[PDB]
Amino acid sequence: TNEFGIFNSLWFSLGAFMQPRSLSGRI
Amino acid sequence: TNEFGIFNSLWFSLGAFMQPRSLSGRI
Repeated sequence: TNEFGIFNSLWFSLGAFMQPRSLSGRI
Repeated sequence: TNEFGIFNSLWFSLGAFMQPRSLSGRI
C-alpha cells in the first residue's frame, strides 16, 4: 500500500510535469 | 534487432517532432 502511493505520486508528478471525467480532479 | 532500433528511432523522432508513467523518460 505504501509503494502504491509512490507509483501514484510519481504519476501525479508526471501529470504535474506539464502538457476520465472525474469532475473532482477534472476542474 | 537493428531494424527494431530504426523503427524506435523514428518513433522517438516523432516524439521529438513536437506536440505510460515511465518516470525516467517522463521527466
